Formats: sequence, C-alpha cells, structure tokens
Amino acid sequence: SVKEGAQRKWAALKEKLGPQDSDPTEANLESADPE
Repeated sequence: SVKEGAQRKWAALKEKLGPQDSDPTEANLESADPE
C-alpha cells in the first residue's frame, strides 16, 4: 500500500514529462538551491 501508492503517483510525473509547461515558481519548490 505504501510502496505501491508511490508508484501510482509517480505515473502522473511522466504525464508532465510529455508537455513543456513547467512554471518557474514550481520548479524552485522541487529544487533545493535558491537560484
């Protein structure tokens, strides 16, 4: 449930990989450095 749950969500990640619509404010969240 815990290990599988992560996979189900990971799949969504790929969905974004397709398109090239990544906000600058959002990217900062994932990244550690302030930039």
